[PDB]
Amino acid sequence: KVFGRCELAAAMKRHGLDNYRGYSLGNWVCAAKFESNFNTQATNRNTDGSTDYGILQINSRWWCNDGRTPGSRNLCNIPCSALLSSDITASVNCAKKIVSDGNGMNAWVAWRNRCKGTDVQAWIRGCRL
Ligand SMILES: [Cl-]
Ligand SMILES: [Cl-]
Ligand SMILES: [Cl-]
Ligand SMILES: [Cl-]
Ligand code: NA
Ligand SMILES: [Rh+3]
Ligand SMILES: [Rh+3]
Ligand SMILES: [Rh+3]
Ligand SMILES: [Rh+3]
Ligand SMILES: [Rh+3]
Ligand SMILES: [Rh+3]
Ligand SMILES: [Rh+3]
Ligand SMILES: [Rh+3]
Ligand SMILES: [Rh+3]
Ligand SMILES: [Rh+3]
Repeated sequence: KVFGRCELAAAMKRHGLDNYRGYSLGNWVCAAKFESNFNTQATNRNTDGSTDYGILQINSRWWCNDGRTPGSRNLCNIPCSALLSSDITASVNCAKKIVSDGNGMNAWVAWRNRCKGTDVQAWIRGCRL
């Protein structure tokens, strides 16, 4: 599913991402835009053989099992395919674990390079939140 911007904002808010670990909703929407273009089915192979999955491009190196990332972990205790669902629950729950792990949203390289220090509030402007 390809979310609308405000549609995704509303779902992220309902699932408790607004101000989670101090990150305002616009941070999460901006991250999703540049990670996946709001597409839950987005996948991307990393150089090390791991793969990023879903609207927040969660990596199989640490967070989910895809059966083809040798030596990797599954810290969210989910198949990576769960991260491709039209329902964003699994991605949100796993994102909460990632953002809590020490480096905050710097875990998402696209957030660090394209969202951090920008006017992220712009990403939720106009939405009935
Ligand atoms: Cl947009
Ligand atoms: Cl914001
Ligand atoms: Cl694996
Ligand atoms: Cl932080
Ligand atoms: Na894994
Ligand atoms: Rh808010
Ligand atoms: Rh708030
Ligand atoms: Rh990657
Ligand atoms: Rh890499
Ligand atoms: Rh496995
Ligand atoms: Rh397996
Ligand atoms: Rh399995
Ligand atoms: Rh649901
Ligand atoms: Rh839902
Ligand atoms: Rh502004």
